[PDB]
Amino acid sequence: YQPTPEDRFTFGLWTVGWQGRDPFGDATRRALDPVESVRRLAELGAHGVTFHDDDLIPFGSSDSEREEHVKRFRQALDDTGMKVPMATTNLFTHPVFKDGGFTANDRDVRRYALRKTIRNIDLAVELGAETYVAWGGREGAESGGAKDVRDALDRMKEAFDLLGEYVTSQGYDIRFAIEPKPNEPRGDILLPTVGHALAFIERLERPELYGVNPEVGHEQMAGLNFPHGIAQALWAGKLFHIDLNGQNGIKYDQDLRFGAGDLRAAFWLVDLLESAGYSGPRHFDFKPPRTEDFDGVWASAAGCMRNYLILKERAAAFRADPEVQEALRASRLDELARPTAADGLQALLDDRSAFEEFDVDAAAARGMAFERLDQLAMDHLLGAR
Amino acid sequence: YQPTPEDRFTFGLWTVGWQGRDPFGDATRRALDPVESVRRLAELGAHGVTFHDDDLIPFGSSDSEREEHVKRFRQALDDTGMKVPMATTNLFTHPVFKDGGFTANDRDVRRYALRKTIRNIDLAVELGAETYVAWGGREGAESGGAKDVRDALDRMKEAFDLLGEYVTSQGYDIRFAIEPKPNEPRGDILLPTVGHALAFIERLERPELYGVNPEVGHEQMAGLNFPHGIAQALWAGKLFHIDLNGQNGIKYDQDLRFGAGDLRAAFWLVDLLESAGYSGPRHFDFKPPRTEDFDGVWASAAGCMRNYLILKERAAAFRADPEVQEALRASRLDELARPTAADGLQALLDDRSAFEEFDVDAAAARGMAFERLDQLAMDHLLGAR
Amino acid sequence: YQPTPEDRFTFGLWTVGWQGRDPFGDATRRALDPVESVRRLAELGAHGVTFHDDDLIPFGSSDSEREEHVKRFRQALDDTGMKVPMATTNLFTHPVFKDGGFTANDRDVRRYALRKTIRNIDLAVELGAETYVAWGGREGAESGGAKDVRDALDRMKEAFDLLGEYVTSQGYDIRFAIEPKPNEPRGDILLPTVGHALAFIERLERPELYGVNPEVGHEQMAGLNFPHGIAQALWAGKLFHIDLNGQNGIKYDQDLRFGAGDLRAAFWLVDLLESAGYSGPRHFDFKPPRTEDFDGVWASAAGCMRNYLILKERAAAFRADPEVQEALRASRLDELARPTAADGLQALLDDRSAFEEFDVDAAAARGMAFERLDQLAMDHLLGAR
Amino acid sequence: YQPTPEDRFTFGLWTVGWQGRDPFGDATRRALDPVESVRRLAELGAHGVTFHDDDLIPFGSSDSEREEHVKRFRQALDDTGMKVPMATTNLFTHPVFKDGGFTANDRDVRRYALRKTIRNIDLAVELGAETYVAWGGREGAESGGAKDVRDALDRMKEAFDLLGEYVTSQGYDIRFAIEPKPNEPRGDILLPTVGHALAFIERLERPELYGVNPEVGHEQMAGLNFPHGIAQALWAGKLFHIDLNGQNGIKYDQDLRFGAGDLRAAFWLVDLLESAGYSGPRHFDFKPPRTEDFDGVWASAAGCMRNYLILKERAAAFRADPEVQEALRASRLDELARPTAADGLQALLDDRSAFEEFDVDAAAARGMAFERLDQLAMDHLLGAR
Ligand code: PRO
Ligand code: PRO
Ligand code: PRO
Ligand code: PRO
Ligand SMILES: [Mg+2]
Ligand SMILES: [Mg+2]
Ligand SMILES: [Mg+2]
Ligand SMILES: [Mg+2]
Ligand SMILES: [Mn+2]
Ligand SMILES: [Mn+2]
Ligand SMILES: [Mn+2]
Ligand SMILES: [Mn+2]
Repeated sequence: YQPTPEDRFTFGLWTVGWQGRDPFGDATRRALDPVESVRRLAELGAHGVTFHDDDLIPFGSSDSEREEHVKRFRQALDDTGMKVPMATTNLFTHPVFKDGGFTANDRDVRRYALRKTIRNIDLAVELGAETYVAWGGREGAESGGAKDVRDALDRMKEAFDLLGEYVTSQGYDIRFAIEPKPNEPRGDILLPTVGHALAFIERLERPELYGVNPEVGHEQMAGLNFPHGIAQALWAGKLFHIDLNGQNGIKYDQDLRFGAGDLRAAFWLVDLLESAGYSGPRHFDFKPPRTEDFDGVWASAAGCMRNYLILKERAAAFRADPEVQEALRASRLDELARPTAADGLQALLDDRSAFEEFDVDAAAARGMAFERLDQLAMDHLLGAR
Repeated sequence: YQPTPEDRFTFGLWTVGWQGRDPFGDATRRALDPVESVRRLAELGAHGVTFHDDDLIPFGSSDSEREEHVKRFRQALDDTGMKVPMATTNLFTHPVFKDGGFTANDRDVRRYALRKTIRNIDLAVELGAETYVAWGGREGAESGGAKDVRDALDRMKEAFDLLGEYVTSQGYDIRFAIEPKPNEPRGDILLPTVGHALAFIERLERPELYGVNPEVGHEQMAGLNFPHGIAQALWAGKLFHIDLNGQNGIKYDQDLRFGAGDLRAAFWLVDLLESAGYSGPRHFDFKPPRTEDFDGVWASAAGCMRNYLILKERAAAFRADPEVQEALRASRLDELARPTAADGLQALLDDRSAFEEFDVDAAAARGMAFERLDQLAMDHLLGAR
Repeated sequence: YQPTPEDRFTFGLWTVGWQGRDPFGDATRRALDPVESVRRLAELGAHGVTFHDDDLIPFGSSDSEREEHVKRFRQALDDTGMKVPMATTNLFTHPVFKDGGFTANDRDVRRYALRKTIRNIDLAVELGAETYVAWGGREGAESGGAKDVRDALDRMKEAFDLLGEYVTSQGYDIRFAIEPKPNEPRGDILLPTVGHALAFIERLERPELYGVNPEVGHEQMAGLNFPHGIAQALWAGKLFHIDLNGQNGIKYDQDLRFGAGDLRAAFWLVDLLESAGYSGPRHFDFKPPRTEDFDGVWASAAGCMRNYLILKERAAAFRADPEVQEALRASRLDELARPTAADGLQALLDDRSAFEEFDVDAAAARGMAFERLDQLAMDHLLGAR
Repeated sequence: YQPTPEDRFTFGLWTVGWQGRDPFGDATRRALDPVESVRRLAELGAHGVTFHDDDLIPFGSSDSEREEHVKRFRQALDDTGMKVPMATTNLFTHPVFKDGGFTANDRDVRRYALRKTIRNIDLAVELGAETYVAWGGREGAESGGAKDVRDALDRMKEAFDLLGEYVTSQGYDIRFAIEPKPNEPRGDILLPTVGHALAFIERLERPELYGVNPEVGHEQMAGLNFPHGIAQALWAGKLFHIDLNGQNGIKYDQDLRFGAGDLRAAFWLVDLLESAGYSGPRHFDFKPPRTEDFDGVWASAAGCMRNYLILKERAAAFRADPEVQEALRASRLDELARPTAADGLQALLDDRSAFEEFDVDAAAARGMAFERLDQLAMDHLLGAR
């Protein structure tokens, strides 16, 4: 289960570089130079790295400082063969964004948020990024009167439409991916789930430029089924990027390494991504727990990739097993994939077998055989076949 | 706070008619004749009632029995002046729907589900319903291999497209409203939130025919902010109907009377519906707790309406209070409603006040004054002004 | 991974006998004769069965009917070698218990609840049960004024004290196990967690007679860590019995087969029970999903036992692996088991190495190595060593 | 609704002094001098303040610096008439406590945690504190193998027993209050609820010295009913202190001002504290949201007290209303307070009215009238009587 760059595993600078500060704790690790992170990740078999503007260039840097930060980072990529498939903007850390970036009540802040974003889009394109993520972590409210949500969505659409106009004007090939989260740091965050983000995209001027960047932990913070949400995103042709990690149910955003948290959901996620032929980066947005030293940081990062590869093997074995294939037919997964009424509306209305002469009791008596199918899945996952 | 039919309050037959059976309990009340429910609800000041096919006509009824059930119900409506603004299909109770209706793995069940629905659409139109609700409570899974979600969404779209073709073919004016729920009775239900339902509608052949019917308790079962979800539905022009009740957070679907559960969320919901000019029914999908006798049933129903009217008064007082209006300006809710960049992209790029000469520290130092605004809201709600 | 009676696996009659009725659904399976359940479970390698009074003897049975039900059940036990290690009372199904049994507001209902319980204690002893479970599923409230909780706890203590007096008076060896659940069917249930039950027991007249019967799904409905709660119960010497199943986080009580739901929590639970030498029944309180026919029922039951045995193997391998033993020392699990201050208070106060000369920075810099340890655990669980 | 010191409202230095740092955000406010906080709080009508050691004396202070910090604080108390009824230790911020204080795997850290605590107990006594709180926020784990919970509870008991021995040895009158929280910052925290803490106390050497300090938001993070937990604490005679705030269900610890979050739970809490005659401080552990400037900080603090006083008035009016008193009798709250079987076990066994001649159907048919009672409560809360 050794990863290589061909596996497309990527990591945010802010992941392995997390110093361990939490709402009740000071840092437990020294800051990492992005150059060292790129080197260590490459050694582990990563394909690339991602960044917020402010991860790569400290906020408030002069043009000369900016140039040097980028130069060193560029050299690290060149030294290792690492890529930068995605980048994003920090519109959440600085106190100016305390009520949001794109949907701040203050109009001057909204305009600044757009300019900060546009600056980093140019840099992302320079470094070769194909996807530009937007996580509106500060868009939302703690109280009901503070944020008129219809007005906020008007502002959010205005912002994304302007970004689309910008990339079009420059002839950039980059596309946007909106990252939903239901809460934290705001009491409620706007576009809280994959569904809300997908719906919002449909109202944009150029919807083809926008997809979703769902995160395992985020959908799980709403108690939702992450593989189901990913399936709906795939169904809509909008899974532009994905963030992999672990989460134990409904609580603060844990950002455990992938495989941790809900292990079976991780299995079903990998099964879906591989079956569907998802071809984007397998990106980890995780935090090595603050209990760890740097050796533990790299161990945790390695574990992300290892767990993906183990689950990949087991899911493939599951789908390829003739006994499982038989069980899938027994449970009528084949029938689920057949149209309900390709014969058309009038034919359905005229079909007595669909109502007048439908034996409901006989149909009801037919077991779904889902438990046997699921125990085959369990046996494959655990290597107990 | 006395309701009258002008207030548009409606109730499902299955609400006040709930006999009190739960997953661990037998019935605590006798069944109600729909005729008596219509009379008692009218006496309380309700505007109308809604029904599943199987609430009004016992499953398996002959044509003669069906005719008599409808005749008696029609007479009750005529005797009281009650309306029927919405109807729906029961695609969840009968064991044949154990794996779903529209997305059952068994194709014969999917076809039957469509025929059962179509039959009741005709009846709904006959009784004057303007909205036809679909709650896919059995669409989903307890285990990962049982349901391929992309295939299931293909089947779900096929079903809704056929229903749209049907209403179009008959020249009916009725529109559809999809009701999301995240779980229960299935381990995970497809289209689990308002966002997922909105997104799905965009992929239908005739999206203009479909909106959402969100329920307070359902979105709260995912820990989501219900007023926020309703705002996004309104923003999309898709709030075709709404179900009002109460829920205490993340647990089984409680169906408490409206006002119970999250009281402040109820306040903000009423504030939003009234401000936006929502003009549809104020429908209660609640269950008087099984502790209650029939006197308690009608008391609980009356309380639904009373709480709506109290909250309406307090929200209106809040919005009309000059002190609140001043606080809203102090918190820049006015600025939130102004376009970010009506001057356009190039103007924004050329505007030094948006970046090069933006004083981020001065902006950051400006308090939002949200706590004072929220305490004014609290004071209005509690009648402590 | 074939179970035999030596493994002490037991099942409730109401588990495999669940007909599939849920809050939105009619039965999907015919009722099972307890005699057939005993036979089928024995064939699968079960050790025994458990019952509520009303599972074994239909409510309202005459003395002659009662005698025959017991006679047939006795014969099934004798035919199979099955045991009955635990029994319990149904104080939740009948509408008389709509506000509770032991803590019903109506005093006559409380007295009846006690008499019903006492009758079944006699039967449980006759059939050889060593543990008598009490799940107060109806003890609680949907609204704040309905239940004064201090008064309710007074009544709950009165009830349990009387039961203790009863078993003492008869010279029975049977002990009680209180089963916590946080909610469902009541909006909030009294003694909602293992902790609350443990605390309550300390106020009983004869606390030695009472322990807990925790259920995996129940603690998980509060988002709690089930292995942690079981550890506290063991620490207190109060794990008299346990109910095993699966649950996907915070929602309605799913009662999935053991191993389903939170797989890693199942692993850590088995690790703890085996390490601690828990010697009681491994009891499954689960429901085969209503999608299943009878073949699926027995498959689901078999899966409960299979998953326990797989996890047992993997946990044992984990603890026995010299590499894991080294990692445990690296993470100072050995130090966690050593007293903090066996030298005593004055020695600690006088020890400059504990404060005045404690190098906090050096201590802080020492990584815990928890991620490497956890990936070894993951590798063992998945059979990827 | 103007608070005065007689109302016993207290605030932590770290509450109004929170600079607004969160897991995704830098500070939005400057640090407050404890002297200014004491003055501003007194002006608002507070009774007193509380502190962690490190809130009052910056970590690493020399003896001379320590003396001056205390001197200035003492002068502020004297200038205002403010009291210090409670103090606590910071065993969570410094990286040395990354795996805990009292239950750190490293024994040297456990010993240091005890010495740090003991030092501050002396200071707390000097400043007049009657209660010493312990919140073990770092006691717990993110992964299963990292923490053997039985061993950890052994260490936790050792620590609390030593603290008890210490206060006894000094003749101090101060008592301890253990503050539960289910998670955050650790993935799972030990003693996660009021119940677990109560149970743990019973195993201490001198249980009379220890009670609980429950927090509204903390119990709600497990989805539990806070008034119910407070009732069990009162029932056990262990409510030594309480922390008041607001929380919107199951998510990160929000620390909203009291009254925010679950408003009806706040009502029922105040009703219980006032009815029971809780005589300790009404302490607020809240954070003014980081959106706020200093004016908003004091507004938020004032709102805590205002909401307590409004709810106090409404709860008192509810209990005093003859119509409510009649409704309480109708719902048999009086019967709930009467012993079930003061006649004794044998009398109950011999009482045919308790079983043989108990009319279960007649009892079952009696409605509880809980909905009418609850709407009276709603009407009182909203000032709609
Ligand atoms: O390449 C991709 O990522 C998508 C997934 C479905 C087919 N194409
Ligand atoms: O009539 C309605 O319901 C919608 C609400 C927004 C404006 N029109
Ligand atoms: O036999 C049992 O179940 C308990 C477990 C710890 C040691 N004895
Ligand atoms: O004074 C107190 O706080 C406790 C409350 C119940 C009676 N005494
Ligand atoms: Mg992310
Ligand atoms: Mg509904
Ligand atoms: Mg159980
Ligand atoms: Mg606190
Ligand atoms: Mn995250
Ligand atoms: Mn509902
Ligand atoms: Mn259960
Ligand atoms: Mn808190």
